[PDB]
Amino acid sequence: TVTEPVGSYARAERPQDFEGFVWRLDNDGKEALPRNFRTSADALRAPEKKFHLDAAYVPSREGMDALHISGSSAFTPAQLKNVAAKLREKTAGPIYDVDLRQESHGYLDGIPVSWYGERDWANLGKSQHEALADERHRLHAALHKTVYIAPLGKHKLPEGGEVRRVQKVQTEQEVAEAAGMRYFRIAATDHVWPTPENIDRFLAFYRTLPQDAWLHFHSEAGVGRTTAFMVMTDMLKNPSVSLKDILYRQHEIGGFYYGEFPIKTKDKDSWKTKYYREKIVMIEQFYRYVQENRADGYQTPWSVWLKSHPAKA
Amino acid sequence: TVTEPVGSYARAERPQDFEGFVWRLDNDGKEALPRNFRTSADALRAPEKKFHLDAAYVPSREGMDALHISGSSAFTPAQLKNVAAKLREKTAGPIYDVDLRQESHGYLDGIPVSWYGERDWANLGKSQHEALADERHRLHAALHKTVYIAPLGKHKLPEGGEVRRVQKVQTEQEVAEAAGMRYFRIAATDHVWPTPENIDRFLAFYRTLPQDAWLHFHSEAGVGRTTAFMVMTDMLKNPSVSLKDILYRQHEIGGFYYGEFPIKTKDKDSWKTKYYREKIVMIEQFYRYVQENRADGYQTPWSVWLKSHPAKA
Ligand SMILES: O=P(O)(O)O[C@@H]1[C@H](O)[C@H](O)[C@@H](OP(=O)(O)O)[C@H](OP(=O)(O)O)[C@H]1O
Ligand SMILES: O=P(O)(O)O[C@@H]1[C@H](O)[C@H](O)[C@@H](OP(=O)(O)O)[C@H](OP(=O)(O)O)[C@H]1O
Ligand SMILES: [Cl-]
Repeated sequence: TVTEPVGSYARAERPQDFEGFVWRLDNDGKEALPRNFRTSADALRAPEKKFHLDAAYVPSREGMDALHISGSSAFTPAQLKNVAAKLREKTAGPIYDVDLRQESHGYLDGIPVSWYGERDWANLGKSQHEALADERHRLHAALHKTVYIAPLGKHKLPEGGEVRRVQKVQTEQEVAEAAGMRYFRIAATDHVWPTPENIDRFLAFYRTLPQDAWLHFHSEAGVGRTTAFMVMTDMLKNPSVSLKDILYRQHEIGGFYYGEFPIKTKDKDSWKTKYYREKIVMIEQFYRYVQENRADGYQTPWSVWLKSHPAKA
Repeated sequence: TVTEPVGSYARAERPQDFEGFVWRLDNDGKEALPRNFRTSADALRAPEKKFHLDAAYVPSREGMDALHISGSSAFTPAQLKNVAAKLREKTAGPIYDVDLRQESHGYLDGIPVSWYGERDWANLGKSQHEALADERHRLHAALHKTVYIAPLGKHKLPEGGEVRRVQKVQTEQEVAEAAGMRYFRIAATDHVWPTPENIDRFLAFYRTLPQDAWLHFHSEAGVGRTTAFMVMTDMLKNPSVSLKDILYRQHEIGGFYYGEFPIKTKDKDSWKTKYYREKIVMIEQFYRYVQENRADGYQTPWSVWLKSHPAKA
């Protein structure tokens, strides 16, 4: 009777309506660091107004000093070494660049770009294998070819930018390993809740980690996907902390807020409304997964548990 | 000794530096007519101040009534039908759409676009054969594909525009024949003086026209290349008219002035300067070709004559 369960709404959208049409500039490389850079060691600041939170609530910091995670937006290669260098002061563990982007991206002549389709959905519906093969094929195709690279402006369309003939092409994995970071890819679709596949892959990965591993999450802006995986990591590693505290603290170090709040979008942005609501419900559902399955050591994965414990809108 | 004779400066430029990167919007289709629409039967207007001409000068109209030519910018299909209907009111002869554009262009869902490279030079150096081959391959490749079409804005780079999955592809040949016009293509490079190859093709074409043929020339903006062939036609068919009159009258009906004038360029447009100067010289040289070959019936092709009678800087 149910075509798309809650948590899988994006499956109803049609990928053929969002195919990539331009190399989008992911970071202009002007600053020393990527945007929205934050670490779990950072001091808590006031909530953003739009979330209508209790400014005076002080969330527990239980486990934060030990969390060892960070988040950021996309970066140039120089910016990533600066990140790696900053993080290397805080740990002697391996540092992972955890790349949460389903969209095909890489570096053309050291410039960080992505193949941008409407809503950033150019790889919508593809398996991780298919997404990455596309990415590799496209990047290789750009070498010694003329390309147009532009930032998005008015109404999410190209505005200015530049044209060049590319002399070097790199994957983010190459750039990460050049900055001394290990690399882990989770192909998560922009704007929406990560898929069961996304999270099963993340959970098995998390399970292989040495104790002193530091996880640096990033996506395009370092907001939606980055925060979702920061929050999930926090819940997994610190299961005795309350839902509310996890969400308050991940927001107040510079993340998105993943609890209820009054959503009011502009008209041309109202397609986002139900995707926000979906993420809120799924955040609660993941919390529940952790509480019920951590005891036995996660004998049953998220994808399976969720099919027998469907979320409700 | 001499690497590139006058008339062939553009041959020294390197094609690989101007390769196409975007589907440019050739006309937004808001007006009923293309821009710079004019006919050889129009009233003369005041010259443009930037050319510092004698506004009191009354050029001879000898032969203009019989000249039967027109010019305009690029157009949508509906705009072309409007052009064809207006011209049909002036003549009962065959009406020609003379397409002077070297750049690859056509129509996607009826939208006039072109494959734009910097300086509009994406087909620089190609034979007319190779250029049309590029055009056919690109137009066809766009069918059922997602494309980005954009007007150029600041600094000749894409600004805004639209994204669509293309359901229909046509050549300008198709669009012209659909509007009741005969089609003739001369692949002339934007900004520069037409090659001897271009001019030879046009002269052989001119020599096969019925007496009542009406030539509608057009290029991207209907200024540079369009005026050059309107002027050439005026000289071939009205050989007894003075260089000065021709140039004055072709400007005063709405064309470019192809005589000497104080060139005032911007900085980012100083690359233009020598190409303007080249054209003024080659215009005079063509006139000389007309005068010296009007008598033996144009036995001698422009390209061979020009090689023995090279023009000087
Ligand atoms: O790429 P990430 O790190 O997942 O972050 C998202 C990304 O920057 C999107 O482009 C953005 O959409 P908009 O440009 O439409 O804001 C979205 O904001 P929103 O969904 O909160 O608007 C972010 O959450
Ligand atoms: O396509 P056509 O009819 O040959 O007309 C030319 C075309 O519009 C060029 O883009 C334009 O250069 P700009 O974009 O630099 O103006 C040039 O003007 P200019 O060479 O007089 O500047 C025109 O002559
Ligand atoms: Cl199971």
